[PDB]
Amino acid sequence: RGVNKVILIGNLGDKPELRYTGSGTAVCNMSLATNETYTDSDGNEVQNTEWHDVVAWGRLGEICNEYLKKGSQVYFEGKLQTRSSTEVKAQEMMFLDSN
Amino acid sequence: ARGVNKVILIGNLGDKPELRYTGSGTAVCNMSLATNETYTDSDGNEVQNTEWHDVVAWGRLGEICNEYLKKGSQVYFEGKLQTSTEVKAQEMMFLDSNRQ
DNA sequence: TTTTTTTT
DNA sequence: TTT
Repeated sequence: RGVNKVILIGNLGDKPELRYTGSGTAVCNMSLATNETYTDSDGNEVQNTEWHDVVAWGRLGEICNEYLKKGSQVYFEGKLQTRSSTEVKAQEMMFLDSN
Repeated sequence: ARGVNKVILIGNLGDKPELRYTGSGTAVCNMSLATNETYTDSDGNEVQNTEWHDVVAWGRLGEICNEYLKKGSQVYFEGKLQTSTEVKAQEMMFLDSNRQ
């Protein structure tokens, strides 16, 4: 009855932080920086870093906590949602950090 | 691009769009959009999940939103996340126009 | 806080 | 669905 999709490509601001709920469900909280770089009206470069709170639950949360490092380039697809603040609940994750 | 920040929403406004102007006279339109999701309970019961989103449209797009959108209007939005967290609308489609 | 009409 |  509705579409709620978010797509993010950027780098992690810090190591993923894995926690567990009272019910023992894995929750992984992450900060992703998407960088927009644009020259403005006076030919002056301006860098505008957007920070995003990304949340991964269950297996995906633990996979993220295992393989993702501070500064890792990563693709995320998920839902927009607000809880407790506004966050992206990850549904898909793709490593873009290969060598 | 040095990054990808893309948001896509289909939903219904919860209220009339609200348009205001900045000190520079630039049109700013704020909206509240709802995306509904329905699933089944542990007991198999229907359970509605609703997410509300603050959507902002600037300039001409902001005026077009204020001009055609109303309470309950079904609408497609496409934009970027900005953080208070907001979806800045870059693209909009009125979905209650050509339904059949 | 507030939205949803045939239909998954 | 869920810190």
